[PDB]
Amino acid sequence: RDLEAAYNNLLRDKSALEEEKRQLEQENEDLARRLESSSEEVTRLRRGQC
Amino acid sequence: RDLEAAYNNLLRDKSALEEEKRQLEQENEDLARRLESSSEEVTRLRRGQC
Repeated sequence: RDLEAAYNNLLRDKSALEEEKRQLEQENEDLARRLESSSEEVTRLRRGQC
Repeated sequence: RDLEAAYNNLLRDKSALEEEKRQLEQENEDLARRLESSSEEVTRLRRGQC
């Protein structure tokens, strides 16, 4: 199936990478939100304590 | 080029996805590091260390 097959094997790889990308985006946005929340806690504490 | 063009478009997509995944992995590690630093600063502040 040479060229047909090679195309279908690339479709499968692309789907695999797209899923990995989706996982990393979801995890990075969670980390980014938690960082900003931690940063806001730092400045809030410092405003009241330092 | 129907099949030939579709194949080459996928070659391009795969190459772009691999680079986006590496970028995302880099930013994942950077976010985790910054989040860990922030969390330690919150801990210091909560025990009175400005």
